[PDB]
Amino acid sequence: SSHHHHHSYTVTVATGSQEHAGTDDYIYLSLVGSAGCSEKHLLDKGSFERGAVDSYDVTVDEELGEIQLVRIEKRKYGSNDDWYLKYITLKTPHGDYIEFPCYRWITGDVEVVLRDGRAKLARDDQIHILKQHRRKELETRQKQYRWMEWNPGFPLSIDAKCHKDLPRDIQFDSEKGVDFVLNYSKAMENLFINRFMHMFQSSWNDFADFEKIFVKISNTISERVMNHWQEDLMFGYQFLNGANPVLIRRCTELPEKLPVTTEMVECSLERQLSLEQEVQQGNIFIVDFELLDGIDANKTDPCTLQFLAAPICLLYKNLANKIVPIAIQLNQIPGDENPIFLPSDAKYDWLLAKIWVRSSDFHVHQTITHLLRTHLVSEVFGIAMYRQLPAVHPIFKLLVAHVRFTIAINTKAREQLICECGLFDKANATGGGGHVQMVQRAMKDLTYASLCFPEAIKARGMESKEDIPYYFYRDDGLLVWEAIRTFTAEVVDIYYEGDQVVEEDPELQDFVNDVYVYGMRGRKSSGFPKSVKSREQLSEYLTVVIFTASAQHAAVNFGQYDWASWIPNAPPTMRAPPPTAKGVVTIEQIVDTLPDRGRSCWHLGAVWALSQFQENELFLGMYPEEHFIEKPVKEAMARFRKNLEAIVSVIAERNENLQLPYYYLSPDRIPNSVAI
Ligand SMILES: [Fe+2]
Repeated sequence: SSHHHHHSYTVTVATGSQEHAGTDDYIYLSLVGSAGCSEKHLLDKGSFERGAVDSYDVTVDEELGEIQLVRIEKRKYGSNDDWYLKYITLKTPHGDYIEFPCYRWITGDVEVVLRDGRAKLARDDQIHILKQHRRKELETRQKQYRWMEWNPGFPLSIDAKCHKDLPRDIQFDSEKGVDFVLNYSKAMENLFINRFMHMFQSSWNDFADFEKIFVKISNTISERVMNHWQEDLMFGYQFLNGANPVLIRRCTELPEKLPVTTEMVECSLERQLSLEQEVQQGNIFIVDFELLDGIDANKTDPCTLQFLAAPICLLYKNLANKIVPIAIQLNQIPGDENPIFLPSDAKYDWLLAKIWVRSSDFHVHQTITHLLRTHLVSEVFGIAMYRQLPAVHPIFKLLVAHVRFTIAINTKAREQLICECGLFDKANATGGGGHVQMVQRAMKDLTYASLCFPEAIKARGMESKEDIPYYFYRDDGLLVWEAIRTFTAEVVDIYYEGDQVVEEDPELQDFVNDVYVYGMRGRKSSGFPKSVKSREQLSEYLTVVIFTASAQHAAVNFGQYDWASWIPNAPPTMRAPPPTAKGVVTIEQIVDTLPDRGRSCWHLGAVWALSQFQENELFLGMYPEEHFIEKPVKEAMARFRKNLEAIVSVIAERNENLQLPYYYLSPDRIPNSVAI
């Protein structure tokens, strides 16, 4: 893979490994020294092939001094062969070895100009050559990466209508590599379900009819779900360790809108305390779907009415310290057509009440927990990073690995999935616009504090491991949060000698300010910082960014097939309204309320496709793109990787004693960024 060209500097040029990384176009290189610039040098005609390392001897007509910049210019040979340049290194006549990180796609359209890889704040740059490069880099970034309002009240996102319109630097490696249209359909073939793809008016004949399809495609967890989804324990388990474990709260007072009494739930209580006494002891929990109240249901199929609820589910920590459901009201305002269902009800009344809660959990999961609170948030940070932090800045070098492919996957989603008449409308009862309404309503509670994982856990009253022992999302989340916090605090400490340097960093300030003003729409109640004035505040902010993009996304994304493939445990839609009376519903009715065959197919393809890892996925703390080249930061990265490996072992030992292992937050399964 290594080609040495001999006719002085030795210039090493490293081409990417991605499929189309290579180029046959003319490549010119110049060196900018403090004492002068070199000539433009055509690097020996030929092809920089995928994965290539080419070395060239380059003799200069004059002494240049310390090399400050390297300039690359791609000129056309034949047609446009985009080029992925990983890095350039220099061995100088004076014997020094200088690395210039790039990690960028180079189209013929503009010269690329690189600093050496030592990280620099603006205050480090005092000579004109460097100040001009830095300022021009930011001017160009701010023309190429612009903010846009895709839907009213949303966090602002990238100003591009489709993926092909993005700057090449932030596109996927290919145009059809990661594609919702192609991958959802590919999923339905691999899952063997393609004959039913568009059968949107046909119910399953019974549970057995769907089981026949499911058993061929189940995995370990989803097979357990199929066998156990009717159990109260399995239903309650998911609020702590399922796909959406972020909603449950410790109840400190029973809400007036839920007129439940001790007599109603006395059979569930196990301590000879009244319900009001259980509340006060900390044994009562609540999941409250107020956000779904008044969301429009999908009306895009006139032959299929679809329906949403907005339930309140009351839960109890029993004598085994397991949290189990004790009461379910399917809508927000109580009354005689909004019954409080109970585990003492007729079998299928209580089962259906639980299905409605699971369906509601799925809706909030897809649109709020996952899309808004990890995808759109991560994209806000990535756009702000590109607009305001030059590539030589240490926070750019730190964060660029954690926003990889984020704008690309979100733009594909707005292009194909969640746009009007996109794929999301096919199976989901919030399709057709209710999902946009939910985002608008959740925005008003997307706060900074809600992204600070320890505080957010405490805000829900769920922090006590002694009182609430089987919350593995919490336990693993806290360890990973602290690992990132430790890593970011060290990086900050290397490059920022004190708080005044943080406060005076104009690019950092503009980064934070773009997130507040554009990303968060300038809402004071968001609690986002308008500026950052200390090293500790910066460390916490960078942890919010990285944790949201890696750990939080992984926890809520990669258990989607596990928990939602068995459709009764997570219906994407319901084809009858919630039951208004006890003693009526039958199992046959439930079958006809659950998704039709077509919606089931699209749902399974979607949760399968979205739960996949890539063959060379980058997991947390894997940084093959060496933006950082300096020894102190590389030692910080090594300590990060060691802290993470210790967490892997903690989780592995914990999981061996568990009925259902919880592994979404094992760091060896957490990708660096939102990329799917
Ligand atoms: Fe995702």
